[PDB]
Amino acid sequence: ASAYQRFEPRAYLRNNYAPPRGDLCNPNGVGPWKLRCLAQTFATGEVSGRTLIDIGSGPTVYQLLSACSHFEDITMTDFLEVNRQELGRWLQEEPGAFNWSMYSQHACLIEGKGECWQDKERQLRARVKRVLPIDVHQPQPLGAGSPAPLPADALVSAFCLEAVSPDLASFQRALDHITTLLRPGGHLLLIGALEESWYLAGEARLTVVPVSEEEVREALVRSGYKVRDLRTYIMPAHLQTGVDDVKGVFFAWAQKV
Amino acid sequence: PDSAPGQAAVASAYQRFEPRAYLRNNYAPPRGDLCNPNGVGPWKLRCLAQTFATGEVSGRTLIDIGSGPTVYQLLSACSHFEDITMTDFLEVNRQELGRWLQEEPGAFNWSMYSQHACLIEGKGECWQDKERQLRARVKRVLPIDVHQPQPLGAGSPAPLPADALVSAFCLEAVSPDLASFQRALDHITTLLRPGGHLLLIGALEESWYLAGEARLTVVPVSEEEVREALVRSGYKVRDLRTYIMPAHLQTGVDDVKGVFFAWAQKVG
Ligand SMILES: Nc1ncnc2c1ncn2[C@@H]1O[C@H](CSCC[C@H](N)C(=O)O)[C@@H](O)[C@H]1O
Ligand SMILES: Nc1ncnc2c1ncn2[C@@H]1O[C@H](CSCC[C@H](N)C(=O)O)[C@@H](O)[C@H]1O
Repeated sequence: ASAYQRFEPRAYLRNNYAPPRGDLCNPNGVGPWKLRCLAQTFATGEVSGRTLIDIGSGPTVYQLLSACSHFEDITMTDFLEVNRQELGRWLQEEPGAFNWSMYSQHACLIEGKGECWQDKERQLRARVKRVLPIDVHQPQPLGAGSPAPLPADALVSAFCLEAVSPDLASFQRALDHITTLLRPGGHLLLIGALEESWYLAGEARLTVVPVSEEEVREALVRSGYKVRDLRTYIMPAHLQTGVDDVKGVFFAWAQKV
Repeated sequence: PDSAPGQAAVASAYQRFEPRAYLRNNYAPPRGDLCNPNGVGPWKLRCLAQTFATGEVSGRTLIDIGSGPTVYQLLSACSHFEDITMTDFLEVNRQELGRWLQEEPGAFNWSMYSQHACLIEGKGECWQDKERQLRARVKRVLPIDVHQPQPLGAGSPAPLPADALVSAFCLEAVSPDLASFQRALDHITTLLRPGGHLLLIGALEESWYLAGEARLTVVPVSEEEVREALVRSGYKVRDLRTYIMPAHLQTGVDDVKGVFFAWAQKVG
């Protein structure tokens, strides 16, 4: 796991959220797809409550753009301090922060409530109350005396679990671990790569467990989830850019029984 | 009785018009604040988008009358016309457009407007595609004087007659009085084909505005005077709506009391 110690936030953002993967203009791309799954799910009105926790946020905030308008108390997390630092730079409008505005705009476009992207960001920054350390390999991922209001009404996690797990079983356990933070009847929005085995973050090469959609489905089940929705996006050739070997992306809406 | 003097005053005044100050005064916040849907900015765009959304205003050629240094007035139009002529009396304004067309950084930044237009047209178009289409479709930027019987001049490049006209805050801003306004309206109407459409936006009951040093005179007009002039020019008025300028948007840059938007279709 020491690999994550060389993990470079800026190179990750560059490899994953700048063009071409970051070009949101084309509806057929992966960016628009991720935002679409997130927006559609919240527009249902069925994922609701007061507190939400984002698992393995890394240096990215897009995974909460549609979420922030349904949850007044949001908790962001990551294993790496550099990532938490990088998040602070955006939440605080500090210098050299990452530019997420194309995403705020597209979330506003997709949601179709006529909202200006600045209001969207304003609300997100306002509702993220804390950025906490987290280790999903631990039975209590957040630790013992966490400031985060537990249990959460809902969880989000994107491209974390499969990316921090050596194999299927470790993936399963981590899902078990985060699930304990989720209140019964609560909701989980799980996003991640399909059949991926490595990706690069500057000097770091990270190992990934290659999971399939049926494997994701079954794990959610064995964790005590009812799968409300599971969709797949197949990675087009032009977005296979040498920064990894992800074949596709899955999105899961699941509900703790 | 004799139009030259007033027209002469007008041209004289506009020699001091400062495009950057005008852009700031009218299209930068608070008026450029597109987040507040009760604001004048969102209303202008909404009037435009909804009209084009009917599918009822289309064709090949469009001419924008008195563009000045602004492009927001063409954001919803540009998907409906493949040939767009832009126009202004002042070279400096035309130079400003030229700067946006070349996509220079020195240019006024209209992307908030492009975004918002994309937002309310509701087709999920990204703003960079919106802008790229506008840039591609503007075929020319021409000098114009609406007080001339032939506003574009003799033997213009413009494809005439156009299928549609846009004109925003021009006529009233350059007409000393109502009869001048009416005449200007008559003049631009010759550039439009019968059965074609005019989208007219303008200030209501405005007598002055600032554009840097220049303090320019506007004929104050009412909604009914606008309607009558349209009828007098040979249009059917399809739509005429009004926006009242909220106090918080009255900022000492002018004395506009409200804004009007007219959708009118030339008879023939
Ligand atoms: N043992 C662990 N427990 C929880 N998160 C971990 C972890 N080891 C690494 N991580 C974090 O897992 C993330 C994988 S990539 C970041 C994903 C981000 N949410 C996005 O959607 O793009 C990195 O931020 C990494 O630092
Ligand atoms: N005699 C004339 N004929 C046509 N346009 C004129 C004119 N005299 C001045 N103008 C232009 O009328 C404009 C008024 S300002 C409105 C500009 C822009 N359409 C907007 O929507 O903000 C200025 O650009 C001015 O240069």
